[PDB]
Amino acid sequence: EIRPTIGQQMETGDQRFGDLVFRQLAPNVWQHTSYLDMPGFGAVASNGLIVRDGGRVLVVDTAWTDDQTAQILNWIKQEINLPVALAVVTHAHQDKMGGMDALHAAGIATYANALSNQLAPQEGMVAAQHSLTFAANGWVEPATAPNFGPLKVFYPGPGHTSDNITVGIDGTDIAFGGCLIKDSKAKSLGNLGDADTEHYAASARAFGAAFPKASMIVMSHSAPDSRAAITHTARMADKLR
Ligand SMILES: Cc1onc(-c2ccccc2)c1C(=O)N[C@H](C(=O)O)[C@@H]1N[C@@H](C(=O)O)C(C)(C)S1
Ligand SMILES: [Zn+2]
Ligand SMILES: [Zn+2]
Repeated sequence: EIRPTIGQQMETGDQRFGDLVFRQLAPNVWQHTSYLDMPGFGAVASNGLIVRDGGRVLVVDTAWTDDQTAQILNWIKQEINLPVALAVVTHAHQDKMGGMDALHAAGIATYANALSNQLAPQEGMVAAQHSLTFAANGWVEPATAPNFGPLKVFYPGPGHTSDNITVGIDGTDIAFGGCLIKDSKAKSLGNLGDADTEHYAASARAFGAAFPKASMIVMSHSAPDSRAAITHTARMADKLR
């Protein structure tokens, strides 16, 4: 088993599949986890989501690489055997967007914040094929998110990056904070190299307010947590200003 240097460990409830780990969170929601082996440091886990919506599946975030992302698609084919309608990626960094080419080879429509698509080439990423735009209060413009089923996309403001977005899963008590939110026991806010240290706290809190009844908070580098992950992230971010 994979014991990452950074990221949650495997526990009861986890399925190893290839180089990845999958965990069912709800009857129709699974967390995908993939690992980047960094030289001299060991594996860094990154999480995203798989959502069944009737006869189709929706994905939030790629794995770190194209091969890992193809493995996600193979797990979905094995375990669910329904087509992937679209994927939403939550900002233009490798943990979230490093597998875009596997999605595109598979014929899956991809969506990202317009700003993530504008940044991606500068980051050595491939842009998603469609751009999401957002209102002044952070809610996605619904015409840019056609047929998203239960995915409710919200741009909370700059934080981990200027383009980070978040996704609520309607019909469940789950919301996904991506790299913006760290868990309730975290000692750090992770990589702040692209962060907006003035606005981070307010953006973390805005994500909480967008999904006020979400009780299970999913994030990129820890196991799903309570709402304390939001409040503790904001308290850590208050110290950056
Ligand atoms: C590693 C890693 O190695 N190379 C890239 C990369 C490639 C192209 C563009 C940008 C980065 C990368 C990456 O994606 N790093 C992310 C980042 O910087 O935010 C990861 N999220 C952090 C967080 O959530 O705090 C983290 C400390 C877990 S690291
Ligand atoms: Zn990032
Ligand atoms: Zn990250």
